[PDB]
Amino acid sequence: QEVEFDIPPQALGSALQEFGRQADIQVLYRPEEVRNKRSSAIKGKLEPNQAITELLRGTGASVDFQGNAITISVAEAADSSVDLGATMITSNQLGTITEDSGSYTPGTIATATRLVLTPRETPQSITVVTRQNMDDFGLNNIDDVMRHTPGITVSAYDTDRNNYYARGFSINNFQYDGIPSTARNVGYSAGNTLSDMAIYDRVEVLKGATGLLTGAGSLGATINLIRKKPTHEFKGHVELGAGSWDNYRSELDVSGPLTESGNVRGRAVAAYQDKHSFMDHYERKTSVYYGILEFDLNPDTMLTVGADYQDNDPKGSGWSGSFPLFDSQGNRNDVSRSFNNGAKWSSWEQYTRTVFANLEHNFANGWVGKVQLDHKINGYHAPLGAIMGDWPAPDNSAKIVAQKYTGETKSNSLDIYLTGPFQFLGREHELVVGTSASFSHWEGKSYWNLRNYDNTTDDFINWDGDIGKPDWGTPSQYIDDKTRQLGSYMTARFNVTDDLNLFLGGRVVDYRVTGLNPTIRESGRFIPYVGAVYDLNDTYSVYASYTDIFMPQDSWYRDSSNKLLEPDEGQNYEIGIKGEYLDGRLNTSLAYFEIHEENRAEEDALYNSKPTNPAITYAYKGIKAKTKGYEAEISGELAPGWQVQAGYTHKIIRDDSGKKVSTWEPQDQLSLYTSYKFKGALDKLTVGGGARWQGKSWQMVYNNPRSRWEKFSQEDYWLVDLMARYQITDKLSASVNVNNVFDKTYYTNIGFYTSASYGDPRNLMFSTRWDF
Ligand SMILES: CCCCCCCCOCCOCCOCCOCCOCCO
Ligand SMILES: CCCCCCCCOCCOCCOCCOCCOCCO
Repeated sequence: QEVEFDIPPQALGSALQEFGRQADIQVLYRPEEVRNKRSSAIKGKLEPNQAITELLRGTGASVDFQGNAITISVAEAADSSVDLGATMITSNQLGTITEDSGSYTPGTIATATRLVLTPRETPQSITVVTRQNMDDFGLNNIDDVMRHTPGITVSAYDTDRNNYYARGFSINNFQYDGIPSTARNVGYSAGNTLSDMAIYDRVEVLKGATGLLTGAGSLGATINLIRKKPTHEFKGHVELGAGSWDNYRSELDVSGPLTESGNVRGRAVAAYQDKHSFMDHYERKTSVYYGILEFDLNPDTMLTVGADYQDNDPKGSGWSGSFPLFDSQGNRNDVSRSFNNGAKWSSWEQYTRTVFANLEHNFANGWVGKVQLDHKINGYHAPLGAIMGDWPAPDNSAKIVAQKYTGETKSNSLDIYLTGPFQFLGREHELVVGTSASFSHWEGKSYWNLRNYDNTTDDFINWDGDIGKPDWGTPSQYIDDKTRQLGSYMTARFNVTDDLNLFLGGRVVDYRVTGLNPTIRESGRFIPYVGAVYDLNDTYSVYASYTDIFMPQDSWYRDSSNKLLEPDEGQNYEIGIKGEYLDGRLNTSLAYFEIHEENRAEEDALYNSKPTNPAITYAYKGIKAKTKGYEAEISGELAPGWQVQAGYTHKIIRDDSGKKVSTWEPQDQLSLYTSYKFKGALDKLTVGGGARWQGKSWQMVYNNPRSRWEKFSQEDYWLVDLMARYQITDKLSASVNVNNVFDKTYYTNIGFYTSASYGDPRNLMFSTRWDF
């Protein structure tokens, strides 16, 4: 619809930039094509397609509308073959917003290198869950999203923490608007598993080995959450949802200009959810607030300030799994899916809040620079009590474990980087040079010396949670950790021929963790980055990349000699093909990949059998593991009304013993989520559904009473999802989501501290949504 423009004539670059800004649209263009040109003045209330063609009046340029992107070109009569990946400067550094695109596929993406590239142009496996996907399938938090992310497998530690694997690894890398958080363990990372989606445009997952922009981190993948932003036109909605197990949700989201001119814009979102659950006596209130304001200091310098807040507050949290595998005498337990071994009062409450500011400046080169300041808090308040151990015993009694952990981490970050194009051998390339600093400080109390507590319960079979709460006594531990990461990085993207793009870059890292443990230093470690992308057709590209990453070990991972293991390292080797269709409206990928880990922390069993250095009591051993696997995906428009996202991933990871490892992640998985928007008589109705399939998965757990190892198997199963929406009104729609249609019962955890969690049973969600 119509928009208030005011773009004075200037360097074509500047105007395209200024237009992008004023229209809330991504504007892509070629540096060399707009260099010795200027725009015609646009002024007043207009529609963007009118506005842009008017701005380009006399420049010899054509416009290509693509969703929330417009890509600007200046055709020649000459042309001798097309440079599909030509260096393109871009108006929004985070990428193309997906909100409103109507699509399940992303537009452009800055996750891999900090350069704005399309999935076809990025030589790494990159999956994105778009704003519409989140809406259509009711994905209200990061857990929901990960469960619909192809190639991810979500598993339960306990009712209030999940594990996300990719490619053989627990994912432990989270970003916001491209800034890494600190997640060395559950100290620094309270709430990461639980972020509400009310404040996000999309989530982007870069599978592989992501050292280049994460710095120090886990192998497997990075998860990158992109915040919602303000708009120059007014808009918002209010949403109310009601689902199984007294699950209630409400949401308000407002955005728009805040001054007659347009130079200060804001966006505000509040979301409140309160849900009981299929698990007995578990409940959880979650509260979220967010505000961002933009200010234009001048047409080419913008300042952004913002804050967000989320509180996750449960009753009946478990500590490990939902129930124990074996009873006292060694038999497997059969329990209702409702069973929950948390105490009534037991709670693993987790909170997060951020204050952040940035400054973005267009330089005249079409170079642009950016300074991000972040202050992040991750806090936890955790009085846990859960039935634990080989129980029941024969007379139906059991025993509780109770411990209390409270704490906060405070983090501060500075990220500064510069991005721009440049001529080299008569061709146009681009570069990102950046540097970053973070300091975080974890601070906690632990309680475990309980005073005069009777931790037996007289009834396993009807466990209700209804046990007393212990006197926590005085703190048993003070935690005081300081981590400090400093990084510098540079990537260059050369356009070597009309169809070869070479990527060369690296990050140099310095990592100090200081505290109550022996200091852990790592200094001037080089993380390399090499990538190539060869065009074959208008449609398909091949690509390879060698990417790297390391995480210095936790301080208790020491060895025979009580020396800290070297940093857990991994390279990912990838070759693949990517295809692109309907002018970027649909993408496909088929990738082959291999990760080589080294210094993987493993037990050291022969030492452990009988420790012989009084120094260390439980040594480890830094071994080598490999992932070998392949992956296929598709996202976007199959036909006009029809969207999909779907993937297939095969994996096996083995360590030096030769044995398989991560054997709880299935070797094979498939995802397919789709919706269809009818046309004509039924054009107000979208229908969708999805299906999630995986193969055999198992664990070795030790049955302690019978003194033997047992394999535990989850046989391959399907989960099926269904979805309907109706736009009753220009401004009001209603929606139904049914999940786990065939009420499959399966396990989300078998083996974690000898326990088991169940997957969600069939559940529905009804919601309405009201757009002002
Ligand atoms: C150090 C703290 C930083 C605070 C940052 C939080 C900012 C919160 O901003 C709240 C403002 O939100 C703006 C919502 O936009 C809607 C305004 O619409 C104008 C009303 O429309 C009437 C006529 O158009
Ligand atoms: C063990 C659980 C089994 C549950 C199975 C349920 C299967 C039936 O699902 C379909 C439900 O259809 C109900 C129709 O309701 C229509 C949605 O209306 C939304 C209300 O809009 C609000 C207006 O302000």
